[PDB]
Amino acid sequence: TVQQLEGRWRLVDSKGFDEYMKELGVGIALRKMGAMAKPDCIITCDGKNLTIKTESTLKTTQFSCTLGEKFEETTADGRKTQTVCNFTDGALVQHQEWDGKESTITRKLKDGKLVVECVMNNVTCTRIYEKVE
Repeated sequence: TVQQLEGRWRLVDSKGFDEYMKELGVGIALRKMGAMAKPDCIITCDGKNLTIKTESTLKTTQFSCTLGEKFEETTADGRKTQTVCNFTDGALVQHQEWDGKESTITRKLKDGKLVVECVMNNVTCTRIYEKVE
């Protein structure tokens, strides 16, 4: 089930991500950092607490997301979000709530790559991450 999404997952593609970091609320130096750093997303499960480490070549953030429940996330930029995390047989939706504003992060398995299709409301990013094993 969720162990199809586990491992070190290394960033290659990020189409839509300039427009999505603009619509989130990300400053221009943080937008340059997030695009140039090239993140490795490391997923590993205890049961409901799913450990997600973002290793980028510039900044870093690590969190255990409670699967079928909300938690307080702190973003790599600075914003803090009330985040409900749900796996629907293939797709992990991380639903990020702050100040009446949602960001929806759909991490799903396509051809042995973790394809992260995010949407704020209208504005999207499609990020392709490859398995390091």
